Amino acid sequence: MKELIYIEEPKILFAHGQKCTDARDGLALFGPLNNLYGIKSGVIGTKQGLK
Amino acid sequence: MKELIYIEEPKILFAHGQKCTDARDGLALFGPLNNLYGIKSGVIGTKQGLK
Repeated sequence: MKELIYIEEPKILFAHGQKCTDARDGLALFGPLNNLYGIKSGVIGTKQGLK
Repeated sequence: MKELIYIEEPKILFAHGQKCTDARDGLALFGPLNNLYGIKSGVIGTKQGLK
């Protein structure tokens, strides 16, 4: 008969200085830490792959 | 006494397929062909240089 301790869940730091436990719940509510203007995507492969 | 021949000024191409002779004016009215989202700049130098 032994006792288990409980360690409190850590928190991550999203935009606006806000904190949360789930990344999906912090990104959808507050946003990413730093902002970029867009993603210029390069693609390699067959035309079917590009489609 | 010799003669000369005139060569018409060429026209450069800009956004929306608009032709012009001056690059500055064509950029001012219509704009570039490309669509950059933004420029992320890295600065190297002393603190006075960064300022």
